Amino acid sequence: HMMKIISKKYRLELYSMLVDLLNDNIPLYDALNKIQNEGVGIYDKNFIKSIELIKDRMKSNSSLTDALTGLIPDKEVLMINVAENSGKISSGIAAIRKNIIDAD
Repeated sequence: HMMKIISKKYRLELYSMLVDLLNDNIPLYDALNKIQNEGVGIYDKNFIKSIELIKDRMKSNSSLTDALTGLIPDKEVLMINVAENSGKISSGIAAIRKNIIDAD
């Protein structure tokens, strides 16, 4: 019932898989479906639920930036907004993933 930022571990896993699928020219929403369908029940119930949450928000909002607001840190939302505008989602997600990893 409460919106929480998706864990760093979940975001790293999600971003890495998304980069792979997006640069195979799979659309973002289709990529999310693929990750789920092939991930149950290899992945944890909560990881699958996190993808369902992203999908639900994409359906109920008018941009990816709005959909991810409240689900990823504000600094990552900002980079998603530039990527959405420039039409470089995959490379934007790749740079976010790099930042998380470099932070360690």
